[PDB]
Amino acid sequence: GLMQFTLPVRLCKEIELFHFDIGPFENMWPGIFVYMVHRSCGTSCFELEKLCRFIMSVKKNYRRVPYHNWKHAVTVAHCMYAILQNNHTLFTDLERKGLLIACLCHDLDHRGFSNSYLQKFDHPLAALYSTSTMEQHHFSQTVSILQLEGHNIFSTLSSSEYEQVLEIIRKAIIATDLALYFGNRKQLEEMYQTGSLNLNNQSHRDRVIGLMMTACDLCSVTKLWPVTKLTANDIYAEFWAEGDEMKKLGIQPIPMMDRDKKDEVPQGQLGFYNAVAIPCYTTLTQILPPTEPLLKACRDNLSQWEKVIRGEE
Ligand SMILES: Cc1c(C(F)(F)F)nc2ccc(CCc3nc(N4CCCC4)nn3C)nn12
Ligand SMILES: [Mg+2]
Ligand SMILES: [Zn+2]
Repeated sequence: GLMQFTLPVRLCKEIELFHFDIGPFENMWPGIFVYMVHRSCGTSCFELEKLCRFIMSVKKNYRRVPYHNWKHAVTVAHCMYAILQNNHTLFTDLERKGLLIACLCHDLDHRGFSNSYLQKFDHPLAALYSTSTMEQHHFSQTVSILQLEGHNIFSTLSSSEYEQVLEIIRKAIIATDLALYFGNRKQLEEMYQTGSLNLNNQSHRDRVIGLMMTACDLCSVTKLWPVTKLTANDIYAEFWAEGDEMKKLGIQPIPMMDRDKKDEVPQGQLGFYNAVAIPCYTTLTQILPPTEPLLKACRDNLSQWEKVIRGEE
């Protein structure tokens, strides 16, 4: 009850900034996450015994893949922590509780393969869920871990509050299917610009939280250049493995996933920043002005890839 978590001074300070890296010591990520729940939600949101037990069960169910791993989960949760703290009065007691959990859980049991690879391989999960295949698997794994004895971190919530919070986590986790983002951003664009955007319309919050989820999920482009550059290695290491698997089933993989097309990486990073990240963080800054630093940071990294193309590094 009176048991704070505290972080070394550098982490206590740097953790409040959007571009914070959680570092290479796996063993402190749980402490960091708790620390964020406590400052973000209150020391009373969750029973410490149950939360710790849930954190460690979630960790166990992420896999040793290059990118979509436990470090991605806590990274995505920290970006969300930063958004919540720079917009504190805008979000319900329940939304604060659910969204940090949604980010931790959003890639549960990822195998390092896209929805398309499950479909082309004919993986059972593609039969169970026709669209947002892995994302419905992710929500599913969240509910599994929430039902393990001693893991109900929501046990204090009323019947209806519990259903509302699980429904926030469901839509939150679905929204991380980037195929849905393009349409989600476009509507939020129109709504903002015609002045029809209304945060009391629950279907408008849903979209806004959706965009926040894309923003957190992509936050690896909003870090200091050396962190962004090195993460891209992990991202490409999964995609090229999926490329190899595609060739195994007798399919030319899209160039993104062809390791033979290593050389066009900086050109592909440009496309991605221009077609995906820049728009994401633009619309998000318009809707939530204190998130501007994600946009500024994203721009800087775009500029760093331009420098790579021109052989300035
Ligand atoms: C940095 C990053 C993130 C995140 F935000 F999460 F960090 N999420 C993604 C998703 C895709 C990509 C690769 C972009 C791309 N590469 C290519 N290739 C063609 C031939 C060689 C390169 N085409 N495209 C579109 N990066 N990425
Ligand atoms: Mg995902
Ligand atoms: Zn993710």
